[PDB]
Amino acid sequence: EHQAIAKMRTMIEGFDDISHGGLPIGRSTLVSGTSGTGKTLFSIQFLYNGIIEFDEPGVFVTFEETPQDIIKNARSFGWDLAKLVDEGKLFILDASPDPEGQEVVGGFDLSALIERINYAIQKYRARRVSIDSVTSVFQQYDASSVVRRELFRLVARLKQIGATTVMTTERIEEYGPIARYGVEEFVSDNVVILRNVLEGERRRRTLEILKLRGTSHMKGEYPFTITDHGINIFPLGAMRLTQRSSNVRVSSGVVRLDEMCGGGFFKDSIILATGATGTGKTLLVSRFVENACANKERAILFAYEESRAQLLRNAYSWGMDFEEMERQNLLKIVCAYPESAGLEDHLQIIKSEINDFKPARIAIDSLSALARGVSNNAFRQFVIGVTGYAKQEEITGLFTNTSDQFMGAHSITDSHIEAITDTIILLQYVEIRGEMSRAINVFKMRGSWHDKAIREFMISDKGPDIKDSFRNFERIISGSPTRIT
Amino acid sequence: EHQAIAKMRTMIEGFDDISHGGLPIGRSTLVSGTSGTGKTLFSIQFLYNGIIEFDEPGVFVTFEETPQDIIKNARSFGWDLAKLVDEGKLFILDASPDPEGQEVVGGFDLSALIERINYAIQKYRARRVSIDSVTSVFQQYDASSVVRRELFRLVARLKQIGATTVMTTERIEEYGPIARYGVEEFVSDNVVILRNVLEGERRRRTLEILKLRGTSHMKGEYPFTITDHGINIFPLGAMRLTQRSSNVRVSSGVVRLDEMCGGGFFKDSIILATGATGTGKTLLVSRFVENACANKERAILFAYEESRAQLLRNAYSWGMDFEEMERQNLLKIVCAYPESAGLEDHLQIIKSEINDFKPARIAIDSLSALARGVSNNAFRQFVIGVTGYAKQEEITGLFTNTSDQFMGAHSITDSHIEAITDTIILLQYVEIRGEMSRAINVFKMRGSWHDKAIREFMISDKGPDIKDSFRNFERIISGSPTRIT
Amino acid sequence: EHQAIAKMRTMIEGFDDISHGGLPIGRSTLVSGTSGTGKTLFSIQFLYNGIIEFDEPGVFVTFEETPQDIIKNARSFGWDLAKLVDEGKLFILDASPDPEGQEVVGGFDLSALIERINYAIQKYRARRVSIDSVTSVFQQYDASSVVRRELFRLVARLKQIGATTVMTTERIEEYGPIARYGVEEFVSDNVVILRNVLEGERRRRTLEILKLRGTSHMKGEYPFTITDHGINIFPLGAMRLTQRSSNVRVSSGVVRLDEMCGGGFFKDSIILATGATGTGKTLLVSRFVENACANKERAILFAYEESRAQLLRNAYSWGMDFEEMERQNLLKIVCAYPESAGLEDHLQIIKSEINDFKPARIAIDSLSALARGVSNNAFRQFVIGVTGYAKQEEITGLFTNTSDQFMGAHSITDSHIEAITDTIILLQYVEIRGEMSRAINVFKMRGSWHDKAIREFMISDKGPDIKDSFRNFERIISGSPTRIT
Ligand SMILES: Nc1ncnc2c1ncn2[C@@H]1O[C@H](COP(=O)(O)OP(=O)(O)OP(=O)(O)O)[C@@H](O)[C@H]1O
Ligand SMILES: Nc1ncnc2c1ncn2[C@@H]1O[C@H](COP(=O)(O)OP(=O)(O)OP(=O)(O)O)[C@@H](O)[C@H]1O
Ligand SMILES: Nc1ncnc2c1ncn2[C@@H]1O[C@H](COP(=O)(O)OP(=O)(O)OP(=O)(O)O)[C@@H](O)[C@H]1O
Ligand SMILES: Nc1ncnc2c1ncn2[C@@H]1O[C@H](COP(=O)(O)OP(=O)(O)OP(=O)(O)O)[C@@H](O)[C@H]1O
Ligand SMILES: Nc1ncnc2c1ncn2[C@@H]1O[C@H](COP(=O)(O)OP(=O)(O)OP(=O)(O)O)[C@@H](O)[C@H]1O
Ligand SMILES: Nc1ncnc2c1ncn2[C@@H]1O[C@H](COP(=O)(O)OP(=O)(O)OP(=O)(O)O)[C@@H](O)[C@H]1O
Ligand SMILES: [Mg+2]
Ligand SMILES: [Mg+2]
Ligand SMILES: [Mg+2]
Ligand SMILES: [Mg+2]
Ligand SMILES: [Mg+2]
Ligand SMILES: [Mg+2]
Repeated sequence: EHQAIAKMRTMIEGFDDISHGGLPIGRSTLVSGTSGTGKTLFSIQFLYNGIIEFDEPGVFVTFEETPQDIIKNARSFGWDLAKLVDEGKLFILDASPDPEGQEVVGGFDLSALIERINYAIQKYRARRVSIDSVTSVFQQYDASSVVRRELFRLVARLKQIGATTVMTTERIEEYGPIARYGVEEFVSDNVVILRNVLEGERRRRTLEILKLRGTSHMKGEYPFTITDHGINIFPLGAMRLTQRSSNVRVSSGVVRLDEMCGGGFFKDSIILATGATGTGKTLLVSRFVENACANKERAILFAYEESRAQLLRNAYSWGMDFEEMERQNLLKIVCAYPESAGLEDHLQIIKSEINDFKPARIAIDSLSALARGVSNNAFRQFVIGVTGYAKQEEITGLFTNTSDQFMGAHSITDSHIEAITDTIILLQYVEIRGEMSRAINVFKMRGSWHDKAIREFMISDKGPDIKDSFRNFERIISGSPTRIT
Repeated sequence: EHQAIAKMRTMIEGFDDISHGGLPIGRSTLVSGTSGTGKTLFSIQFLYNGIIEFDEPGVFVTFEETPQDIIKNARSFGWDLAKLVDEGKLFILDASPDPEGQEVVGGFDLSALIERINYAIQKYRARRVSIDSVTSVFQQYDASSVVRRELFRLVARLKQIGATTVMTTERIEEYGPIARYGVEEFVSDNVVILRNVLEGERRRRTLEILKLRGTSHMKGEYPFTITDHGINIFPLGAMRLTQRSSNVRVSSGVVRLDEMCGGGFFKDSIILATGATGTGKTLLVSRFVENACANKERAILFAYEESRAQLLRNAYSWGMDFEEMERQNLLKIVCAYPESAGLEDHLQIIKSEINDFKPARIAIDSLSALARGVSNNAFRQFVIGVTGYAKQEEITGLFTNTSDQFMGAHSITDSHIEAITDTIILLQYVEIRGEMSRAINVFKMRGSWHDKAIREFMISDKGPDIKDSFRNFERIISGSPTRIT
Repeated sequence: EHQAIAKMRTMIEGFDDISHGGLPIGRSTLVSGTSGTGKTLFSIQFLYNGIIEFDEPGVFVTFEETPQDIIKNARSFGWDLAKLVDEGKLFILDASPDPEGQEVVGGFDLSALIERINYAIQKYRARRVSIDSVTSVFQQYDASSVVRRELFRLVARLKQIGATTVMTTERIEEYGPIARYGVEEFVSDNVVILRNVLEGERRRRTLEILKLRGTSHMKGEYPFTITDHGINIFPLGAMRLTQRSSNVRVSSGVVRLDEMCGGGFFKDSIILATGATGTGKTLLVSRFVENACANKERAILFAYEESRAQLLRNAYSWGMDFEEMERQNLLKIVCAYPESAGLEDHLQIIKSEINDFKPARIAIDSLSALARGVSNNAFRQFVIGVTGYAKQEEITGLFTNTSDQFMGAHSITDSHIEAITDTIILLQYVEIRGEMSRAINVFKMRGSWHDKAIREFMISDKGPDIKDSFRNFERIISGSPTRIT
């Protein structure tokens, strides 16, 4: 009846979603990767979480490191492994080579290693075991035939013991063999690969589960970051299209625009404002976050094109006061360049700021800034992540997207994200009698009636002023209309 | 007279179509692939199906696994191999190395292995044999010259016995050599390759038959998935252009549109609705599935851009009630992100939901959502698969495709799938006197008369309201017409 | 005086054209390729044809196969090698290793092999010899220096005997070395390579002659297929631009169109009908094949976009009766998806159906369907092949090509095949007073006067109805004209 294999949760954020419940119990898992991919962190975090979350003792077998550096490095992540050792929950088995040039055999006594591991497991009643570097042994006997045999023996004995084991191995190439010998991936039952791929001049960390014998999992690579709390994976494919909806309305900060939108924006919606540079997109954003503050709601403004000081100045020139909204702890401004962090990191930053500040609304100053140097697929996934999260958390979201052209536009955005957006506002230039006028239109609104008029508007020190449609002109959308009466 | 070689059906969905009847009888088949490609599953599923479908006993020769893990892993697929062993239909021959560092010869007694296999075959009257890993032997003698000889001996003896054998081997590279030594593909009579190709950040499983001596087969790769029921292959090239047709009509849910279509849509047809975001494509979809329910017919709505909760809200705003249609078990809504599954998996999901719910109609909320991150060829094949299936099963199908531009469109779709579609509905924006109006046109309808008018329409809380053509304007299709009277 | 070297015809369709008369007499030919490329079939088909066509006895030297499997596999192609052995015309020399682990020398007695071959040649008065796998010997002594020497000895002795020999060798990579050792291509006088290249997810079989010492040949790769009758090569470059012409006219099935074409279409011509989907291209095709049947001529309709059942329905809606035309054995309908076969196979299928049915006319339902997933060069070659063949066989050919856009077209086709077509018919949409009207124009006709008018036409249940030109409008070709009076 499709009986599942029982699994042990790793509690590594996002991992248990990818693996569909964690790692199979009583089996080994092989974690491979190039230097700097976070293999050691994965195997430490595995034992650490087991001990504190489930009260499951464990053993860390060390070959390259020493117990002192394992503990010292761990401290950077907020956890204390020395404490767990003193309490008899964590045990580190030191199998290092020692800083000596002496040798006796030239090989390695695998049998002795296994018996020492078995002893440690029984003594501490370990449920979880990690091995620092299996291949640190095989270097003394590097034929693929002997590697297969010796690895088989280690894996088989661990199964007999019953402890769940995470073995660490190593690779040279990001897209080369799973492990050095082309053997380990055929012997082990469960294979996980950590990568740190260099593309252009940036690095992207990704995790993949190649296989889990006897059980299902998500396939392909999923991005992750290493932060102060350890490994945090972001399996976008695990996000479901099950977000809630409502008929609750919120003001845009602009009264006439609220009328055009049929009584304000929906609270539970994504709003995209597009247009050429200088059309006033950031004016609507500033008024949006102000309205939240006016009603004593928290809001976060994520700035990418302008510094905080410049935002304050421009806001004052429009009759707004950002410093006052900050003093009341209603408005928070987060300024960074798109280039200061990876796209994966920007997503994490947005989520972290939301979790700490608990906003009713957020705004993204420029999606086109975030798209710089980003492929269409990578960018789109970011947008889906941010908008999906905002919907999930019931946060009203206003997003800005700059057009690459100011006349003759055939489209509203070139990012192809208008299928994600619920409400679209267009700001465009219109050339009337030798002058560069502006116009505003509500292009669509999924849950409501909206105005159809393309209305002229002006920007003053009181903010936007929306007037009448261009009734006596043709070809307004093109930006270069002709007068007919 | 072109005498065919008799074949043994594998009963692996789609495999017997690719192989033109299964595997040649009394011959070996070599199945190669990288770790995690499902080689073991293929060879187990082969023996399993033979035993339950044709009552043909078989032998599984094990080198890396143990009988206990073979059985335990198998259980995840719903079948019980332990039961078949107890009944004397399935036999597992344990040729594992044992978890010991001891050795006697350093090579392998192939003669002893063959005699043990022969014994098992005669004892259980086996017709089918599988070998877990032939190359687990060759590792002890890795010269290409000895591998060729020893493999030849194994294959030749199996032919003399008469049992049909599926041998498993291994590869390192997806597009490299068929097998490790560059030998096995020249010795074996029948060669099958399983791949798990990483492209971008996604994996695609494919199956290929490289050759079958003395018999024809389909060529190239064919996609497959591994599901709860084992391997399921989707050989699109095996689908025939032989679908039925009729003059039966069904209502669109919109009375005026039914008139434009000459008396409703054809039941046995594919309908494509295209247009820019905000033109009301999802309004027609909602009314389409409602009409089915109104007549007490089942329908499935496959949602990609909107969650269930949002669909319910938007439907209520248009005077519809989706929850009631669900309570009557007439309407089913399936919501998922395009990124949550592979394109191959989306096709399988659609087919599975149809098989379980038995709909009269289906609708695809957004083909352009499914096309995200998908090459033109991969996408087109998906569309052919879904539409071909819907025609085959006599299911009325409504598909939505968003335009990337809202003005100056030269085409109806950029996916080049309009040659598949039988009926095409276009929704466009028309700029009239400074406002963004909408228009609807039936572009084509293969089996019927249709209206030619491009008609203005409005969307209210009663749904679409289709009016008159723009008789006094020119250049309506461009979206920015000029008035002439 | 440019004395040629006498050649021996292989009678392998297309091969003797590429080789300019077959293989040089009294010399060896090396056939290399990867597993599954049809090397064995080539060498068997060579001996087989020699025996039945020229009554030339031959010897097949076997290393990997056994006589029983050679015969059994051969039967699938309709020929019986056992019969030829019994009659003393075909001899199979068994040089297999036997299914034994025993060895005496560890090398190979080449001298003994040669003497056995010589004996067989004299005994059966062989003129043709094939060798199953030369490299099955060299595996026991794999240095490039010994391979060169031993191969030289074999080739030199065969020349002294005088028999023409086709040797088989093997490769790992499709575009790598000609043979495993980088030797055989320098020793042998005549080198032929068989490939099975994987591009995207499809395989293409091609044949190339790398060199023939002392004689000319066609260069580069030429596509081939393996069918029930063995290897069939399609050397498009061997086709000559020497097709016949005449002033014979045939009706289009539409009376008014016949007038526009100056008295009907030329019998010996290629007619291309282009336009956007829904312009009635398939209406003209249906009437075209009907006219043939009306005059009691056979015609084949090759369908790619529509099933037979749908074609019948749509034809009935236009006042036609396809089933009746089938009963009289005048109309034949061949339905398949473009994806069901390779482009090379589609060409072969068209030729085979023509040879069996002996049509006066053929029609291709959609060239744009066949172009799916096909590069511009591969597609164009297909079109040249089909149209060249149709002209050669004096078959009137009507081809359909769908436009990717319906407004603002600058061109008639994007396939760049209008230079092949003799007569071009354009169907376009014209937007008149808010409606989507249609228009028909004869764009060109190489051998005749044709009308210049762009005429409005309607489609009813009586088929097309062609009226008057748009005399009072400008910019008709653009599809969005303006009225001037
Ligand atoms: N507190 C922290 N905050 C952010 N990043 C950190 C922190 N601590 C460590 N890192 C990063 O995480 C990475 C973890 O490296 P790790 O030791 O897991 O690599 P490894 O694969 O074990 O190395 P090797 O392959 O040489 O054994 C480090 O390269 C470091 O840059
Ligand atoms: N005090 C003011 N009075 C009148 N007009 C102003 C004032 N402040 C700004 N503007 C106008 O607003 C425009 C800038 O708009 P805003 O900064 O809101 O968005 P944007 O800069 O167009 O967006 P992007 O950052 O993509 O360019 C300027 O071109 C300027 O003419
Ligand atoms: N119940 C299930 N549902 C979905 N997927 C499954 C299920 N059970 C197994 N799988 C997947 O199918 C794959 C089958 O792997 P399999 O053991 O066939 O690989 P293999 O080629 O035999 O491995 P190796 O090359 O190491 O011998 C697994 O990697 C697993 O992810
Ligand atoms: N209750 C309503 N009254 C008036 N107009 C409405 C109402 N509900 C929705 N609309 C209009 O319908 C439009 C959305 O149409 P719909 O959601 O059916 O397809 P779509 O969203 O254009 O397709 P896509 O998802 O590709 O954008 C909105 O722009 C809005 O103006
Ligand atoms: N009756 C048939 N109809 C269609 N195709 C066939 C038929 N018989 C054989 N074939 C195909 O033709 C191919 C001929 O393979 P062939 O034995 O020539 O390969 P090979 O190069 O000799 O193999 P190897 O390199 O392993 O010696 C087969 O792979 C098979 O798929
Ligand atoms: N009985 C009929 N009465 C009136 N018009 C019809 C009838 N049958 C079909 N039509 C019209 O013919 C059009 C389809 O034309 P046809 O199928 O001949 O070529 P096509 O479908 O445009 O070519 P493609 O397959 O490339 O789209 C439809 O759009 C429809 O309006
Ligand atoms: Mg480490
Ligand atoms: Mg700005
Ligand atoms: Mg396996
Ligand atoms: Mg929609
Ligand atoms: Mg062969
Ligand atoms: Mg057609």
